[PDB]
Amino acid sequence: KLENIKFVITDVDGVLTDGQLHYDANGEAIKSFHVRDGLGIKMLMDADIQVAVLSGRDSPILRRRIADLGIKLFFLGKLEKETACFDLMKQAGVTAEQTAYIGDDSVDLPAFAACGTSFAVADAPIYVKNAVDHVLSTHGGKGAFREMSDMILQAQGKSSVFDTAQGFLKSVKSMGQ
Amino acid sequence: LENIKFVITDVDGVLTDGQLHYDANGEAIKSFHVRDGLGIKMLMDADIQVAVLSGRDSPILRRRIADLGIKLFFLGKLEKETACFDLMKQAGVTAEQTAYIGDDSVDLPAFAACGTSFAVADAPIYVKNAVDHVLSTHGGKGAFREMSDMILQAQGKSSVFDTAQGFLKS
Amino acid sequence: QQKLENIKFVITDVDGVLTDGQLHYDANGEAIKSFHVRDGLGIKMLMDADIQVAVLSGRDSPILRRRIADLGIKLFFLGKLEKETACFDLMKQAGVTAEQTAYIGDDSVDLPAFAACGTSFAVADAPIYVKNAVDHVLSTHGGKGAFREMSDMILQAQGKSSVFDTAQGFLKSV
Amino acid sequence: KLENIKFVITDVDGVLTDGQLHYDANGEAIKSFHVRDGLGIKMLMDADIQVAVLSGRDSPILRRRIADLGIKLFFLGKLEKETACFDLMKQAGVTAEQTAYIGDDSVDLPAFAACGTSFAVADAPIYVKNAVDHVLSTHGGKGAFREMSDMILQAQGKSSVFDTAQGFLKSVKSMGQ
Ligand SMILES: [Co+2]
Ligand SMILES: [Co+2]
Ligand SMILES: [Co+2]
Ligand SMILES: [Co+2]
Ligand SMILES: [Hg+2]
Ligand SMILES: [Hg+2]
Ligand SMILES: [Hg+2]
Ligand SMILES: [Hg+2]
Repeated sequence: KLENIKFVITDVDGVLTDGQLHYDANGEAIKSFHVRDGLGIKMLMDADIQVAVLSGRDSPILRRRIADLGIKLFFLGKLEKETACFDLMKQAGVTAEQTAYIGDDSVDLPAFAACGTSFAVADAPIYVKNAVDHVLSTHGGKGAFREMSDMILQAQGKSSVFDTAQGFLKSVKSMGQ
Repeated sequence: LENIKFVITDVDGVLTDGQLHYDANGEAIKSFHVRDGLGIKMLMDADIQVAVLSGRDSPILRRRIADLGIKLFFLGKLEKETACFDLMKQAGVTAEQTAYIGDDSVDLPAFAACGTSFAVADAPIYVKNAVDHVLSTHGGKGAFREMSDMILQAQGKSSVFDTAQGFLKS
Repeated sequence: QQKLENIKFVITDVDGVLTDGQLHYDANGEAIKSFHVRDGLGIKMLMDADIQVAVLSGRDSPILRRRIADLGIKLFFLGKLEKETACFDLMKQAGVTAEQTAYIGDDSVDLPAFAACGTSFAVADAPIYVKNAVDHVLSTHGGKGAFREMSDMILQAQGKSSVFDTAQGFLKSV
Repeated sequence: KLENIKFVITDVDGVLTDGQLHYDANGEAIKSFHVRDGLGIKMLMDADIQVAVLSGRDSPILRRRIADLGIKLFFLGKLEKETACFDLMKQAGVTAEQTAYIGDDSVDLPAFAACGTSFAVADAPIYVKNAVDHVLSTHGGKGAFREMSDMILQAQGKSSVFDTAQGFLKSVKSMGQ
């Protein structure tokens, strides 16, 4: 099934971050994203795999990161993830069987069921790890998304875009974040 | 645990990893954990009241409390045992119905004041020896959540976090 | 151990000891410094046990000064890279001998401070050549309560562990 | 080989940092470096080994760090690192055989190839680790640069600047960051 993925939907907190919410007096003040995940996001888009974001918490900081990544499909501040999954797939033009999801907590359980393939980050709780198809070995916010994107691209015969200097230079124009 | 109706949590080293992020004006950022926030909401949904106890008051901590809908708290005081009793009275519960989670010496009187106590995984030996249950998770990395899952499970409500259908109700 | 019981002054490095060594920059320099709450309590415990505490940092910033004010630290030498003389100047301000002073560090800059002090501690993530030069290597990483591990050790050595290890023991100094 | 190093080029994110990009609503807001790396950088320069920074991103935060460190050689904003390497070498007046590089991701693969010696931080992926000469034991942003500088200096018989009080003091006038 990894070979047929055309869409990846990722949760944000605890997946693209280590779960920390850095607050100031006004709310989230800083969100910390991982550079290697950003590169994995860019590699998937470059392999014509779309990437969408689902997050129960909306912030202009998350929105900036999304814009920096060139992500156009996403639902922020929405608690019902199963429905958003189906709405995003329709917007992406793909089926659930062509989509993979990566999450870290209970809110993601319906998202795992709606998607054809699911991943849990390494520090997700056991009831989330037990629900997915693959448990990653990397903690959320430490490159788990990248671990998954490398996995998918490898399954699609595209490991050369990240595992040799040459494949890399041939996509570099689209690798920015 | 089945009879816990109120949970009081220290903030620094429990809801955070103990780091105090300063600028020239004092704390500038406080880092919480997303999975603990969900655990807090699960408890409240399960009619278990939640309070925060902290000897550091800051508008940052108050913004986090507001975002989580936490209704009870005592910010600014170093004498936690008294704060425990005053909070129990506000909550309408007895000590045997209240659990506390802490990480340091200042929490010792609070564990003793409460019926049940939890220590985070990186609490010092003397704090760990004083509690009923030592958590396996480090402060600021989901130790409150580890605690709340255990209380809800004990009360027969693990379905609110352990299955998709289970979760889909609330 | 013998020395620990006679400590009356503790001098601490800041980066890599009271912090995990990260320098959080914005375009103007350090923008945030991250300390540990359990260290703050170990510091107050030492002061309450009549053990003076000073900071010795080769970097000076309004952020670090704010942290020192909150902690109630009165003695500090900030902005001097050569720590050997600053250790001595600090002991003079404190009114203590090198033999009555302990230092906690993490890096080569601290080597002269360990030699100047009577007792020395290294954080768990200090490099081998720093761990090999101190009297006691801590098991806690810097920025994660390494100062507290040391203060609990000093207070324990002086028969004052009660101020941190029991509820009753504690309530007296709050 | 370590004995002949005269120039060290270092990637930034994931090497001098732990890889996190700390965002606010306007992009990166904080960059987090490590104090012992900064001392390693000064030790190198003091021991006649120049240091250069290479990053696919440019920011006034990174420039401030570079300025504080006394680093004069850098190439920022360039995503194609192999030619950046030769350009920095030419600025340094040193050859590739006398240059060492430290990186953490796919983008650095061409950089390892262009330098004479290469190092990967401990949390780099397998494909980056397999490509370098030496895999360090320290994670990026936690002193991996310092692990490398210490190794190079020790190889050159200059370990006394970091392993002795007397050696350090002889060079202190140059150890500020
Ligand atoms: Co999440
Ligand atoms: Co605490
Ligand atoms: Co230091
Ligand atoms: Co990098
Ligand atoms: Hg989905
Ligand atoms: Hg209590
Ligand atoms: Hg000293
Ligand atoms: Hg190079």
